[PDB]
Amino acid sequence: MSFKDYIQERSDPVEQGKPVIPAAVLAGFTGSGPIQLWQFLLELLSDKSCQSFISWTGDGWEFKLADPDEVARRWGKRKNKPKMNYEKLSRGLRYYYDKNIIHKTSGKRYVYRFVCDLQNLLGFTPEELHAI
DNA sequence: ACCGGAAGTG
DNA sequence: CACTTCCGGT
Repeated sequence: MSFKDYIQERSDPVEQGKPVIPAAVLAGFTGSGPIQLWQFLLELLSDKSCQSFISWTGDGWEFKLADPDEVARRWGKRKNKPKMNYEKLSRGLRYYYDKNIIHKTSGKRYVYRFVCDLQNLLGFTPEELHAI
């Protein structure tokens, strides 16, 4: 059962102004518990009003933190960690490397790649998601 | 910027 | 476990 299948259970599978993949729902789906960093990044990447500071690149699930500081600010906010910065947030991303959640794109600045089979998990292909 | 150990929070 | 905080090194 994908996430796309999961959201059908909601009264509003996609609320008007809200993102397509809220981290809370995704946490509820995965059953992880509190919001995780890789889930928060998807929420922003599925939010049109966040395109400016974070956005998908061309191929697959590669994304770029255009403005790392604004991402780290919203991450601190969501986590109630006032002193959050990219230096610490990115250290959270490096812990995903050996866990195969996210990987660093070698050579590109602030560019990362989801590597946890998002096609199967979300139910959306890269192209289908990147339409919205 | 990016890395990954160490240790602390919860 | 999942970071958060800090660090010397690349």
